[PDB]
Amino acid sequence: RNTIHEFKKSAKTTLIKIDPALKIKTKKVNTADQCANRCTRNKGLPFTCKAFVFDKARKQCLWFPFNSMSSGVKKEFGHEFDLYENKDYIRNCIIGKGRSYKGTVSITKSGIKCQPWSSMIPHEHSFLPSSYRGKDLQENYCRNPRGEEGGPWCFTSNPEVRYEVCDIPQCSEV
Amino acid sequence: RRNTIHEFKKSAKTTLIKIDPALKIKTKKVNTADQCANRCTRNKGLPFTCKAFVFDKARKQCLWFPFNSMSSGVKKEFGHEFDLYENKDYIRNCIIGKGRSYKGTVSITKSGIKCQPWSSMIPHEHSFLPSSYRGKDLQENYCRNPRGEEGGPWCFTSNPEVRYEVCDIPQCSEVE
Repeated sequence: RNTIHEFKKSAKTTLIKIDPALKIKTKKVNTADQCANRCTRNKGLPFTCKAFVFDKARKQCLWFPFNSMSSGVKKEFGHEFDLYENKDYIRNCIIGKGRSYKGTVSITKSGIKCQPWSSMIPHEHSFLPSSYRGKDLQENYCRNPRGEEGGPWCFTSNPEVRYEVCDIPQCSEV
Repeated sequence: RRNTIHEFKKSAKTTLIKIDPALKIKTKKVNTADQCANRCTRNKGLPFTCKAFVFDKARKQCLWFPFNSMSSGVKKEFGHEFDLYENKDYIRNCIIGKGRSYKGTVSITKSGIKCQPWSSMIPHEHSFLPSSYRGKDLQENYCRNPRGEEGGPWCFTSNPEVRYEVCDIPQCSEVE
């Protein structure tokens, strides 16, 4: 029963533990799925498994008690790496205008699937990841790169509808 | 067509009734609740963001919704033939204050110990019966803070040696 799908994947990335206080359980393994379930089930791990980098080359897992947003770590490239962040630890509600939203919702308020940011079709635009470094304009996730009034949005996969806001809840709704 | 049903928090014998006559809904006769789930996760052919769905077992019908139990203008109701499945991307996964209202599904203590089900007395015997904390959602082995104590969500651990331990659930300030 694999669970990688409940992980937000960042291809060719990895985190750096430059603070020796939080650990990093490392282990030899065959597939990334194996890293997934061990993190999801939190088995043999002395902490809350929040993220995991699977080293494609040396074929092993790096179970982390933190993720790319933890105050202390840093993320870098490597074609041989794949980062997986447990979604329970990626905030799923927005605060304010959602400029910091790094969730994975990729459907607009009307239910239309979002167009990938790196794509110019069906809608040509200038919100390239390259122009909005730090904004995580990855995949087709709803984002608010310019932090505008309106909240997270995305260009839609429907040719007739250029963009639409997404239906992401404010954290302050009780 | 992978079964997406596990990415939903299930509340058995529960359905949602919309108090706001304007909330959208879409239904359809299917065969299994797995069908409701896959369609809800893919958001295929639904005119809103699918945040939850109810499977009517008596009619074998999916009721897809753009709201969940925590939405305003909606009410929970008991029902033998209904099961409620809530999409986890819409159940707040951080806590405001002490976490009294936390309804997420984290079931692991901050030390990595799997929680003990609330309705179980093994390994730890306790007086936290769900029935006496209605509205508290003491279901499964989810980390909860029924009495709203400082220190936030906690659970009885399945470690016979550790009676209970708090959970590692981030503040939405932003735990830092």
